[PDB]
Amino acid sequence: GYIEKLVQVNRVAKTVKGGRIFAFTALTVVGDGKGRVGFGRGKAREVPAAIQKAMEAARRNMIQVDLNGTTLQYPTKSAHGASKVYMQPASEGTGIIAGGAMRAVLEVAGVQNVLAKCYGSTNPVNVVYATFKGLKNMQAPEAVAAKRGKSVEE
RNA sequence: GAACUGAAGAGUUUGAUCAUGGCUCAGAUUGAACGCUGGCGGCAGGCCUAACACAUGCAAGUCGAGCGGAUGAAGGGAGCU
Ligand SMILES: [Mg+2]
Ligand SMILES: [Mg+2]
Ligand SMILES: [Mg+2]
Repeated sequence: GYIEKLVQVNRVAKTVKGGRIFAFTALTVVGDGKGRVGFGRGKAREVPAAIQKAMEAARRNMIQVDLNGTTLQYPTKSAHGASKVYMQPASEGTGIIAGGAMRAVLEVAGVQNVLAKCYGSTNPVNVVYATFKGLKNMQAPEAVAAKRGKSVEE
């Protein structure tokens, strides 16, 4: 998949004798818009190098997400650290009602109707972890049918 | 056949980081007031304060087919003119 979103770019510093060394960190998300999505972090002493490292890292470790035709299966509630995330499917006319990192993640993954919200700390990287944790543990029918036959469970 | 369908975050504590936590901002509303500016129309609204004191007009009268009385037309005439 090839859809690049630059979620965040930040400048960090470390102290040595002489003064400070500055570094640049980038967090990006990659996906095809039809089920696969991954995220990557990259640090360098230059912004382009950090962004390229983040893109290369995100292009690895992609995951497959089960979705109901550009729409979620059921409401989801997922947490990582101090960040908490609520999601729930919406109708066709809706867009993406989400803020910041969540919007990039959901748009990249390929869902178009998400009506989402976040509570707790709104650190973008932790929000991205929480959003992938919610999206990855999404079952969808014919997999919850491990118990018994299908069309009777629903 | 309908009577609903719906939820965004950002800045700021550090050399840098995560968390906690307060402050501030982006929206929608007023019986509003003030500053600058000002063409027209339709529909509404207009003492939120002193239940403070009030000049002057008007805002509750009608019935003569309930009853006496006094006001007494036009006319028919009568006299004198
Ligand atoms: Mg907080
Ligand atoms: Mg500083
Ligand atoms: Mg009054």
